[PDB]
Amino acid sequence: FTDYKVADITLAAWGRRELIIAESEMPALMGLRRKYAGQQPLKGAKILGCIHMTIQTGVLIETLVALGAEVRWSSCNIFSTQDQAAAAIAAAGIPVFAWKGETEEEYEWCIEQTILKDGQPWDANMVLDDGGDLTEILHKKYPQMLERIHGITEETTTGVHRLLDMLKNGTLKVPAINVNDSVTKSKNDNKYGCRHSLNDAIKRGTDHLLSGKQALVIGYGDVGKGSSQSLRQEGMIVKVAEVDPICAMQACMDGFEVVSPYKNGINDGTEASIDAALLGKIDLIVTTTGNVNVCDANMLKALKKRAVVCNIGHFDNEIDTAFMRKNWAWEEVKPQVHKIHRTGKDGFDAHNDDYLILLAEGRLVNLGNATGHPSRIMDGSFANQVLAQIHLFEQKYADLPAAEKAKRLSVEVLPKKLDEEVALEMVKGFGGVVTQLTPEQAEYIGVSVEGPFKPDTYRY
Amino acid sequence: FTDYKVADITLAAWGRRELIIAESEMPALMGLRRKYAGQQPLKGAKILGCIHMTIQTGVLIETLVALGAEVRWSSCNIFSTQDQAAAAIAAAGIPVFAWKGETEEEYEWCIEQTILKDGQPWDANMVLDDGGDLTEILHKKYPQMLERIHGITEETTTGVHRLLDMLKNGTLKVPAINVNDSVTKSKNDNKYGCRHSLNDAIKRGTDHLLSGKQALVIGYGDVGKGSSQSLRQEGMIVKVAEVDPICAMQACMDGFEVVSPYKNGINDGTEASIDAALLGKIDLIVTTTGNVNVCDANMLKALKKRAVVCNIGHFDNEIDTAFMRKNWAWEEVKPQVHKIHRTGKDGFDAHNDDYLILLAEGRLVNLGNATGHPSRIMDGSFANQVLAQIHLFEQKYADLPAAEKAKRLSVEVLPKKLDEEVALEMVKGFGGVVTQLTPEQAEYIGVSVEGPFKPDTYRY
Amino acid sequence: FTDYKVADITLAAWGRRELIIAESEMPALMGLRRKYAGQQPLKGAKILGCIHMTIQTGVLIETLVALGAEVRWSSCNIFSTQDQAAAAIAAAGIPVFAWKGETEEEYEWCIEQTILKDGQPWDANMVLDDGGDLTEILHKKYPQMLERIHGITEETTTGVHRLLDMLKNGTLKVPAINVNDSVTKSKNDNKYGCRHSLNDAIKRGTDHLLSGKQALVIGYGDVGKGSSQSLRQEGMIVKVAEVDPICAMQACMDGFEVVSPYKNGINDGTEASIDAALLGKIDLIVTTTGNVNVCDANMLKALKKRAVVCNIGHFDNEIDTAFMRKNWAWEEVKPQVHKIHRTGKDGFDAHNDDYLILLAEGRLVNLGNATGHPSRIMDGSFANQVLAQIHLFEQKYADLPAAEKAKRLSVEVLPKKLDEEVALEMVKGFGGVVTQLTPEQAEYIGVSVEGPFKPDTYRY
Amino acid sequence: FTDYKVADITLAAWGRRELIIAESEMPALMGLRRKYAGQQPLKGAKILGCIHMTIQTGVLIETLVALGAEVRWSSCNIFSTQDQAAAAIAAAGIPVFAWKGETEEEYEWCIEQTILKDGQPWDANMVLDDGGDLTEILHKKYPQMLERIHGITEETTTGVHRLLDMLKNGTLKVPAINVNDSVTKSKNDNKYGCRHSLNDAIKRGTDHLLSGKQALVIGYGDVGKGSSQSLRQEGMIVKVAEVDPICAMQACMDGFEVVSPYKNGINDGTEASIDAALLGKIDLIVTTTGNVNVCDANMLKALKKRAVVCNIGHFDNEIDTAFMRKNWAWEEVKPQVHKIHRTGKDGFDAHNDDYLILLAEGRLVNLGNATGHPSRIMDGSFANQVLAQIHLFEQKYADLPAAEKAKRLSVEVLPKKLDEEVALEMVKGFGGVVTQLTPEQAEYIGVSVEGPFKPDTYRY
Ligand SMILES: NC(=O)c1ccc[n+]([C@@H]2O[C@H](COP(=O)([O-])OP(=O)(O)OC[C@H]3O[C@@H](n4cnc5c(N)ncnc54)[C@H](O)[C@@H]3O)[C@@H](O)[C@H]2O)c1
Ligand SMILES: NC(=O)c1ccc[n+]([C@@H]2O[C@H](COP(=O)([O-])OP(=O)(O)OC[C@H]3O[C@@H](n4cnc5c(N)ncnc54)[C@H](O)[C@@H]3O)[C@@H](O)[C@H]2O)c1
Ligand SMILES: NC(=O)c1ccc[n+]([C@@H]2O[C@H](COP(=O)([O-])OP(=O)(O)OC[C@H]3O[C@@H](n4cnc5c(N)ncnc54)[C@H](O)[C@@H]3O)[C@@H](O)[C@H]2O)c1
Ligand SMILES: NC(=O)c1ccc[n+]([C@@H]2O[C@H](COP(=O)([O-])OP(=O)(O)OC[C@H]3O[C@@H](n4cnc5c(N)ncnc54)[C@H](O)[C@@H]3O)[C@@H](O)[C@H]2O)c1
Ligand SMILES: Nc1ncnc2c1ncn2[C@@H]1O[C@H](CO)[C@@H](O)[C@H]1O
Ligand SMILES: [K+]
Ligand SMILES: [K+]
Ligand SMILES: [K+]
Ligand SMILES: [K+]
Repeated sequence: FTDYKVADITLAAWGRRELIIAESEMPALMGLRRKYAGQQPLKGAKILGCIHMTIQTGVLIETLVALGAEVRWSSCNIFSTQDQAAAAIAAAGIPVFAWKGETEEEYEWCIEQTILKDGQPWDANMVLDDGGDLTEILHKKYPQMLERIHGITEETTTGVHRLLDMLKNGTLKVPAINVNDSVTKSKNDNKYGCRHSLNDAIKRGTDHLLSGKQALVIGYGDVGKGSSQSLRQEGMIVKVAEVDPICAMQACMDGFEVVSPYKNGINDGTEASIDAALLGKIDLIVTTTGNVNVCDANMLKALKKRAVVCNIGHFDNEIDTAFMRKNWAWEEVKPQVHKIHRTGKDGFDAHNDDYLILLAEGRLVNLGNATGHPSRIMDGSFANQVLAQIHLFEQKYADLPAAEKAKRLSVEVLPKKLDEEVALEMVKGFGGVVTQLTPEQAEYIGVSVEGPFKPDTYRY
Repeated sequence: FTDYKVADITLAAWGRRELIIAESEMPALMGLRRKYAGQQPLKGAKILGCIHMTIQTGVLIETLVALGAEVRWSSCNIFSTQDQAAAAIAAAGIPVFAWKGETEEEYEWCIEQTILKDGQPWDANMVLDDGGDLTEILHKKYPQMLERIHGITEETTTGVHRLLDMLKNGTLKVPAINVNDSVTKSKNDNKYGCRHSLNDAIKRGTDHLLSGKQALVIGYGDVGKGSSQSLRQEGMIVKVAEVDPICAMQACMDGFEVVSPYKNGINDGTEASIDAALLGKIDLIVTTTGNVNVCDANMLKALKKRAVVCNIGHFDNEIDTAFMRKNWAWEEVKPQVHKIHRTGKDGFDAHNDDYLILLAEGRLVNLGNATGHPSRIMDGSFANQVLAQIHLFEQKYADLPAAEKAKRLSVEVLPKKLDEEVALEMVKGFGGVVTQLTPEQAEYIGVSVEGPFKPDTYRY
Repeated sequence: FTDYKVADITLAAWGRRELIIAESEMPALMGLRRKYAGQQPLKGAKILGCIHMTIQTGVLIETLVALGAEVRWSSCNIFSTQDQAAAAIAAAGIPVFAWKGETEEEYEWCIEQTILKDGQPWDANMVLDDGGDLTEILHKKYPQMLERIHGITEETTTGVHRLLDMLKNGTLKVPAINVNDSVTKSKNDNKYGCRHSLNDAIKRGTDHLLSGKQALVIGYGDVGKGSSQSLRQEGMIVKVAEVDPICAMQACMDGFEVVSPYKNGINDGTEASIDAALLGKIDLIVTTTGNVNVCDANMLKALKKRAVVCNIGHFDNEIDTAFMRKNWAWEEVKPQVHKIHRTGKDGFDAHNDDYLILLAEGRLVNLGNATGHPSRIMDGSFANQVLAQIHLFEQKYADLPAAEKAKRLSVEVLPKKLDEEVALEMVKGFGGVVTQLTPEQAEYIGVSVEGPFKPDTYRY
Repeated sequence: FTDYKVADITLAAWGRRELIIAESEMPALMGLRRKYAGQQPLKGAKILGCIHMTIQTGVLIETLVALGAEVRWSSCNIFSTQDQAAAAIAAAGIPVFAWKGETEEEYEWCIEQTILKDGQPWDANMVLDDGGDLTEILHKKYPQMLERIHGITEETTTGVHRLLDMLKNGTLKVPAINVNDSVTKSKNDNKYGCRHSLNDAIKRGTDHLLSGKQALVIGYGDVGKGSSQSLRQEGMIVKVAEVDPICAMQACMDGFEVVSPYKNGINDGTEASIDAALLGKIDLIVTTTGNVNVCDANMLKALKKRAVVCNIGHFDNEIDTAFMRKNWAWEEVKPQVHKIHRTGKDGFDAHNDDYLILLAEGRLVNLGNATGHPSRIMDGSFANQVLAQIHLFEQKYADLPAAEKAKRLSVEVLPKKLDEEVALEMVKGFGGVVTQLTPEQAEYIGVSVEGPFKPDTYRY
């Protein structure tokens, strides 16, 4: 077996030890493996996967394989691979093209190695994506391959936005499931995973005390809520920026001061518009938005000396790293930790006081400087991914006639009953005990004893 | 002016001082007062109101009056009235029938004084309700009055369930707005209001240290989330019960142990099914469900000696108080605090060790033993109520032809843009500054610079 | 029985109900009652007591009486009495001169009624004091009575400072025990009691949401630590001022921003020295210092409109209330809540926006606007008070010859073994289980299996 | 230069980058460097140092060198060295014998390389020690070298106990400073350092979600307080064991359940004495005691399957690792992470469910699996170490006559004024501003405007 590319195949035994521990932390996902093993619901499935090649993704891959799938795998970020996970999957005879510290060229080459087998399009029929890079490449460069693909299961908020844009423009060629918007994904992974992994990544990259220090979190969606808690629980003094007044109201009620980097919130492109007093007091800035240039050049110029800058949103463009690359000298501390010298770019003084510390070159910090979300949280996301793969593979959209395709070409979420069954396995993994409604109580609140327990309008 | 009934009209000046303070804590609601004063959008409105007669409800009433409405008011709970608020509203010439410590008979007589003026149905044309008692009485006993009513605005989760039941059975006679499911209501009032007011009510009723003690919260919806935080932030060791595995998963991730009062979560009706060891360690139980008999007789028999029992869901039936009234002696400590002697009901021993403390006789504890939610939280709920009253009054359903009525007979929520505008006034009240998107950024995430910023599917 | 003065003797049954509940919350103090009942160690003791006449003080009084003492009692603050507690003690035939809302003249008259019986010095032989007012009056006005007094047991940090000043000046006439510096007092009452009771008092006085709002706590000793936590756990954004850099370092490490009301911390008596930007953002200021004028006139002029001002240190002088009384109009909201109108003092405009809210006229806010510390916390302080009364009464200093007096004239703390026995009863009251050292382990760390477990230098 | 032994000298540039960052996080220590550089107070000092060879210890070493000292250095733990810190110090021409993952034999050889230069006792005259191993070796094996040594500065609680034992037995040969009991050490490092570094080490070793899981912390001294907070802030359900009822009372008031591993707290030596139900629910145990066998064989047999076991007290003996090595198979996951298979010791099944995870082989987990405490915390400890080295070196005990020695042979702490000056530089490093007392205020509380601000009896 040679159909792979990883950093070091000799890490496979370490990877396999970690996979065995992870299996014990992922009861929803291992429950699906155990339930659906007999039935082989993914027999015949040929899955192109593009998602962070971590130990958790390993347990997802081997679940899909155990249910009958074949896969070809790549990471959706240049720094998110755990090399021992990539090695364990390669050593199991699974095609994977992933290492930590890819270049942009190696990243694209790795996605192309999943799409192509022996130099020709693989007989793919399913797509599992995180952030939409693989989905975009298939639509733009391999439209013939999409004729035989039954669906896309999309992990993250940014990738779902890209799918919905394609659906509105009539360019989406196969149906998708929005896995992000299961409650056991969005209100589990996006929030609690960032609570666990943001402070973890800053401590591994810098070993900085956080207690006592001033943080600014840009955004207060699911990731900004979990990020703000990651920092506040360590004793940081956390300020929150938002454009959405409903998310800002939650931040105030959660005990955060809501501030804007710009005077009166107005970003009119000038240095004069920067709240220099506020940014001059900030020791850490974290972007959580999925948006573009929310930590801009003028903010970076105004930050306190030796402030840490990082991004936990899907793509680097949240921070104006291109400005920093043009203007300022980069001194590498160790991989995924750079001192950015604001003195200029004509080399640097090792003793200069005027620098920022950038983590993961502005790429997803939790995965770049630590290991991303823990197994027990990713259990929820990846149980949903498996149920979504089963649903779209069983629906066989590619085999429908043209007029039947038209009725099914949609971006859909999984039913609440499945979201509840995932949650129940998660709860039992903590040793939680869920109460069973009496018939009197089920009748009183108007639900089945078996659920679903809430209307689809319920926000949790 | 004599068209009122309150405890003590001489409390009116104290009530008016508190209303003036509350106005300064309710910028969304006082913003609507200022915006809509010129236009008099509620000129001709005749509103039957049934909601806790607090200082916050006072500011809501005088906002509706300032926009042109006439009202007739009662409380929706026997113990929720603040007698100084009732007095200040009566002293202003507004018809209100409310006092703290009504009997069930006085509670019904107070609703009937709103419905009847000078012994004849009032010419009502709008309904503002909290929990659905007024709505039920109009549908069952005054169907002719609903012919002239343009709509119902319903405050709370339990009242919305009752409206939806009426809509499914085709017994609902007028359209309604679900005010509960604005984000600036459900994920503000229901959660953060209970965070503020639950520990406040237990302290006023008992003056018990909570730190170090064991609590069981039954439910982890919006109210159980806020209630569990109210107790945990004071240092209680909080356990959470749930029937909904998604809410139970959130409890686990929020750092609570999830337990059932029943062995393996199965209530078989018998004493054998009670987890006696768990209930024997609990010092406080709080029901938050909107359901029936979630703290049942067998649980009450098993609780630790001198445990506190209370309910913060809409109706008393959450706790089996009827069992306690049939079997056990009630020793009143002071109003809304009773020792329930488990020795029997043939008088009591003042020195008996074997009792429970019941707050507010099992009625809403935050309103019964304290003052409910604070003005700055109720600002959001009541800004929504005013917007909902304007919308249904302007729509004039009662004046539509039969065939036009059929298209409008619905239970609806307010548009997200209004929810956003309420939240923005709340944020500015904290001194928060919301960032304005650049045109580049608005285009990047596919929203207007003005909002709405989220899809209607977004759960916050 | 007529040898008392209280607000309303008809509250005695309510007071007695609360005392019976408090006994169940005070196991250390009720354990002493049970242990020492046979021995009557305080037979012959005649105790002048001056400490807040709360339900908790009631349980202390009746413990001293049960161990054989007679007492004459007054409160050490004009607003700290709970009238039902004072009534229950009077109705038990115990001399008490206390009500909530005394004037300064009534406060002094009440202490004088304890000192004098039937117009002549009582045959006092022991003193229990909180803050040193009674101790000062005996030294200055009744030196003959001190000839027959065996000791003083002093509750609080401010009173201990006054005793040590008298000891250094050679004016202290009888030995004292510093009850404040038991760990089961200072690191229990001073810290955790203020955590419980500060947010309790602000919510009863104002019903203000605290979440989201800016607080400034002046001080970070035991009371400032508990106060800062009281506010931070509700979601306040808390800033801390300190003069002691070691306490300030703890505040930084506990996740607070450390600020000064004065530019660069320099209080040079000018308006120019005030950090107007900082004070203009503060919604609540709490003084915790035991010092003088730490919230001064220039700070009060600079505070944000409608800010709440309160003191939880022993005496009112922490806030410059005398400035406010000279310059500004006081509008009473309700007892112990005043709007202070910064427009001037020639009456007030009920609708003026430019006011501060002062709680308890600047007197101890927890006791003034709520009920002070909870029974289960005061258990520790008052178990120490009883052990200190036993120790100094048994030592019989008044009966020593002049030369034996000289060797015993000291301010001492209770032994660590007694502090540990109090703590153990407190722990068992939570249902805590303390591990017993093996002989091997006791030998390894160099302690007895029975304790004491720490050297006297240990800070906990 | 060859007078060193490290893992990899090529890590020196990475070490030096991290030392330059650490200097910016250690203002008290770099303030002393700047203040005392002119004076060279340690000119002629020859310091044997034995303390964890981290980046923080690097900044301490180069401060001592900058003040004029020569040093010979080793780590006080086999797994605590950061090999880049060791390399940077060796590359600077400083003798250091340290690497991560020493054997017990290499650990002793490294201490011996400090004591011996070119095969003969070095002309040492000062000792800096953490835990007392170096101190014991000098007293037992190199008594002649102690004739020329002026003093010992001891970092940690366990080492101070060993010094005091030597002083009581009259075997201590040179005076010592207890650096541990500065407030800016004991109530900074021991508590907040463990808050930072315990959850950091468990995450790096296991990547386990902690939220939702059950922890037992054995001990609630400074380390158990910080450890319990490390776990609780991540959402663990934390139970605390203690032998000291005062520390147990603080645990209860801090909102922890206090439990014993043994029924009624009595370890009878037998399996029957184990609370099997409690230990069967624990997912993580952390020892923090400085004591022996506080997580014993019977507890290890009773723990829940797949529980994590770790120690953050000075020495491995807290956990019965000798029992585990005799009975059970050790499967190495990666360095400092072992699965301990409770099936027996005759090899292991890679898929066995019945194991415990042991971190750092039961040695200090924060240093063994992460990087120990952060620079900004160790700033305080190591500013004290430098002040202590200056004081004992200037006192020149070895040069005193026999009779002068007898008056100085003591274990002392640093003066409070120095503890204050360290804390003030720490506070200014957070951007904190300490208020200056007015003369009025200084007189009122009886202190100098310059401090000290507290009596030596004050516990903070
Ligand atoms: N690193 C991880 O492990 C991880 C986990 C899940 C999601 N993600 C990614 O994180 C991003 C956020 O995901 P989410 O689920 O929180 O999305 P979301 O839509 O819930 O939250 C994004 C928030 O950013 C706010 N925002 C937008 N522009 C802003 C601006 N200029 N200033 C301030 N706030 C602004 C929005 O109003 C919104 O509330 C996405 O790119 C998503 O794919 C990463
Ligand atoms: N006191 C107040 O001020 C206040 C404020 C808002 C709402 N309410 C009332 O509180 C109640 C709850 O409102 P909500 O918004 O939280 O509703 P919700 O539907 O969000 O939450 C109720 C929760 O109870 C759970 N539950 C139902 N039966 C249960 C059982 N037997 N055991 C355990 N859990 C069970 C459900 O699964 C659900 O998650 C309603 O009656 C509502 O009208 C009171
Ligand atoms: N209300 C209550 O129930 C209660 C409880 C216990 C104690 N007390 C009283 O509270 C006060 C404080 O007691 P404590 O035990 O916390 O004393 P403490 O000595 O532990 O703390 C007082 C703190 O105030 C600081 N301080 C002094 N002047 C200051 C200034 N100008 N600005 C900022 N900080 C300043 C000191 O440095 C010190 O750390 C005393 O008067 C005590 O008697 C009241
Ligand atoms: N890992 C680190 O970075 C670090 C930092 C500082 C100190 N330390 C070490 O940690 C240890 C503890 O230091 P400390 O400052 O907390 O000491 P401490 O004396 O403050 O606390 C130890 C606690 O253990 C308790 N205890 C003793 N035997 C027990 C038993 N059988 N069960 C339960 N509790 C028991 C004691 O009552 C005491 O309160 C020492 O060995 C010290 O040298 C480690
Ligand atoms: N202070 C208050 N004033 C009026 N209504 C309140 C108050 N506190 C809570 N409520 C309302 O009580 C309703 C339940 O009957 C909740 O939906 C909440 O909106
Ligand atoms: K991970
Ligand atoms: K209220
Ligand atoms: K009290
Ligand atoms: K470190």
